[PDB]
Amino acid sequence: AHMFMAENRLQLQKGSAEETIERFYNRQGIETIEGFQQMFVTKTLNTEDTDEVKILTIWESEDSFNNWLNSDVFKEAHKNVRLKSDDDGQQSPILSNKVFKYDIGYHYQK
Amino acid sequence: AHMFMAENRLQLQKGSAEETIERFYNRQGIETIEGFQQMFVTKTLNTEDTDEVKILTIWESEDSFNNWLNSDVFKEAHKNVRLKSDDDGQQSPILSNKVFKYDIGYHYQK
Ligand code: COH
Ligand code: COH
Ligand SMILES: [Cl-]
Ligand SMILES: [Cl-]
Repeated sequence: AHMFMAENRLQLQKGSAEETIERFYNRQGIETIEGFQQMFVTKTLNTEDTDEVKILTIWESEDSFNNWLNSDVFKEAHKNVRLKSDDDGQQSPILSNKVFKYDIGYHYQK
Repeated sequence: AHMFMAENRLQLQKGSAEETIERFYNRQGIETIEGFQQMFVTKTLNTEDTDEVKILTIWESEDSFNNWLNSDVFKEAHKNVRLKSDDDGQQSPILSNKVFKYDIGYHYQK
């Protein structure tokens, strides 16, 4: 059975990557979900006009991720999150997000 | 100083993801580079008319990744690799590749 990866890709106002990444330091319940394995928060290195921050989560299965998506802890973690496009999103540097999903065909860990 | 991620993104002809992923099962020395931590090989779940396979490598530093790029094992691992557009690559299902680089601002493993 294959592991699974979900990515949330955040398009951010230029210069806002660091303040955004720091919002992820404190866990808000994902660690309680059966099948959750790893989380990475990355800044893309490039010369673009907007920053890019990605949240990669690694799971035992896609079903495990879907259970998290349906969970109270997902909703809790995202309670106060806004997009710049939201009616009350004036202070948000997050222009948009897009979700990508992946089957993991192979993994090696030293 | 942060962990570092490099991605090689393979654009593949439709239906060739599995045969391409299986080429990565056999280690060819990347694991011997100081600073190498993890490798993932993923198939993107989408409805597009090309397959997409991503090779994600996780490192203690960007320096260690560059050291691997410059190594004899990188060259040996890739010596027989061709793109379809190469003179001797007609049967290769690999259409193109693109490299992406990321600073890891946060990591968690359960
Ligand atoms: C693919 C998975 C996924 C999705 C769909 C998603 C949906 C969205 C989304 C648009 C719907 C936006 C704008 C954000 C933005 C954020 N998410 Co997520 N997030 C996701 C993965 C995560 C993860 C993982 C965490 C940490 C959860 C925890 O329990 O620690 C998170 C928490 C956050 C945080 C930090 C917590 C806070 O500020 O209180 C921000 C900012 N976000 N996320
Ligand atoms: C960003 C990192 C990176 C780059 C730039 C890169 C450059 C390229 C590239 C562009 C010319 C192409 C078409 C490929 C395609 C392949 N690479 Co890489 N590869 C990379 C990460 C990897 C990794 C990691 C392995 C396994 C190495 C090992 O030692 O096990 C690999 C090995 C392979 C293999 C399987 C080994 C084999 O069939 O013998 C294919 C196919 N490839 N790679
Ligand atoms: Cl997120
Ligand atoms: Cl590759």
